This record gives sequence, structure tokens and C-alpha cells, in this order.
Amino acid sequence: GTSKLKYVLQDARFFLIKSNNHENVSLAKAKGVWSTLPVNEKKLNLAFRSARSVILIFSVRESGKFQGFARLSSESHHGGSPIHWVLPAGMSAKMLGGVFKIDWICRRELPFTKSAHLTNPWNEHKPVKIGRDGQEIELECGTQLCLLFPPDESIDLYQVIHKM
Ligand SMILES: CNc1ncnc2ccsc12
Repeated sequence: GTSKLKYVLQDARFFLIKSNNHENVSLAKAKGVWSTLPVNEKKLNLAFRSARSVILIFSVRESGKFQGFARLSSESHHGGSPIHWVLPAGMSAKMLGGVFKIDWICRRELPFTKSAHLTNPWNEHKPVKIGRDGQEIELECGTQLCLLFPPDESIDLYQVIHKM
């Protein structure tokens, strides 16, 4: 069903994640972690304090798809086990040192062809598939893009609902 999903998405904030590789999204799906550059780290730390839910919607560059979406369950932290990211060119471990804990809500893919009717008022009304890493997605466009994903029946949102 979609009832607990809508409950999670109520008054949430949505951020677009553009990973440069599939490997790190894979790693993020396994370990429930994500790291971004300092500029977006600050943005997500600020958003986590400000909304009942901060939703990250993932898309690997040049895949033509979103790969799922997840909920921030913490602010970033530095000093844990060095998460073996496939560092992208121009990025160092120090830059990606801030680690957000996340609870996945859907690990299923959604092809861009299916979100062509959705545009983002915070990105000049461009199709929601278009945007840099960190682009915030406006409440209604974000909500509807999430509802477009196939249900991920392996996930039980009771766990995520209580942290709210
Ligand atoms: C784990 N962090 C990342 N992995 C792959 N691509 C990007 C782009 C900005 S952060 C990031």
C-alpha cells in the first residue's frame, strides 16, 4: 500500500542526488549511508533540522533513470570506518568524509520517460529529471515523483515512521 509512504512524505523536503557511478549507489543501498561534497552537506544538515523528513532521490549520471529514494536519519558525521566509495575524479575522501545515515524507502528503478510530466518549480520548471547534485525538489513535484516509483515490497516503513 501507499498509506505509510504518503505519511512519510508529508511536509518532507526532497533533494536530487546525482551520483557519478552505479557503484556508490549500490554501496549506499547495502550500508544505508551517503556522502556528498561540503556544499550539499551543509544544505542537508540544515534541512534535516527543519523538516519531519528529508528525502534523497538518487539518479546515476547517464543512466536515464532514478534508482530509488531514501530518508535522512541523521546529520553528517566524520571519523567512522572509511566508507570505500569509488571516489569520483576531483573528489577526495576528505571531501566525502561527512556521512549521512539513510533509511531506504524504495530501491526500485524509475526511468525518466515516466517522469516527463513532472517539472520542478525550484529548477525553473525544468523536467524533474534535470538538475545538479543537491537540487532541491519542490514539495508537490517531489511527492509525486516518489509515488511514481514501483512499490518496494521488501521495505517496511514502520521502522522509518517511528524515527519521525
Ligand atoms: C558517495 N558520493 C558520491 N558518489 C558519486 N557521485 C557523487 C557526486 C557528488 S557526491 C557523490
